[PDB]
Amino acid sequence: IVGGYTCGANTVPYQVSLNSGYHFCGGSLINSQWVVSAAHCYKSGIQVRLGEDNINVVEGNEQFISASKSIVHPSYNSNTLNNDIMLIKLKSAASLNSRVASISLPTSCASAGTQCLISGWGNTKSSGTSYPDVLKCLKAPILSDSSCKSAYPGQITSNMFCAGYLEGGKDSCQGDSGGPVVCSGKLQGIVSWGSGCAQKNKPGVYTKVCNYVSWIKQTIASN
Ligand SMILES: *C(=O)[C@H](CCCNC(=N)N)[C@H](NC(=O)N1CCN(C(=O)NC(C)(C)C)CC1)C(=O)O
Ligand SMILES: [Ca+2]
Repeated sequence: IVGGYTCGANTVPYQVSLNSGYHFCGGSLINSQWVVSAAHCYKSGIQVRLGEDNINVVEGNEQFISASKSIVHPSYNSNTLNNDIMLIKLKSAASLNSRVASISLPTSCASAGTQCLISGWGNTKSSGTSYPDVLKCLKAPILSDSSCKSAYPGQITSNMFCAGYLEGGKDSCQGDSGGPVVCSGKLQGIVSWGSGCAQKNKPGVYTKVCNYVSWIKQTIASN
């Protein structure tokens, strides 16, 4: 997260870190045994880490649970990043409390202008590299689809939305992928892609979760 702030330990209870020997992507806990992340974050041998603040120090509220299965969206295209969403099932159900909680799926799609909270353990610099050990947060508005399309000609599908600032300076970045974009307590997006990070006129592009509620619900009901 570039140009954000330190969240505060366990203040984003649904934020999870996907670990395969190291943190490689974020995710959002949607119920005691399912996590939603980005399809581009797919890899075998995932251990889901919940209750995390400093990902490099065991501080006492963590729950490390291996994934039993991952389900990449059936129409995911890795070249265009269309349908960049994936479900991960935990081997055992997480113990839910104030610090570890699920985030609700949306009942409606959020509109341009809606303020959201984006979080993650990704790079904090737009040029160069610096990884924070504690969770970073960023309050950012969803941008209009026209400004989104104008920013990325021929690349924005109906399953994507831009969020951020055209001025640059504030955005998600490498290491934040798969993480949450929450608006009014509902998971509206997944950190997907962008050109570099926090660059002028290159806002973050997010998977439009509201388009996938039926798929998520049906997939969970049968797996
Ligand atoms: C996500 O972290 C990156 C995009 C963030 C959004 N950018 C922005 N708003 N301007 C994404 N990098 C990324 O997710 N990858 C793939 C998964 N990781 C990994 O360890 N790779 C394996 C092959 C799975 C081992 C981290 C790097 C990006 O740069 O597009
Ligand atoms: Ca920790």
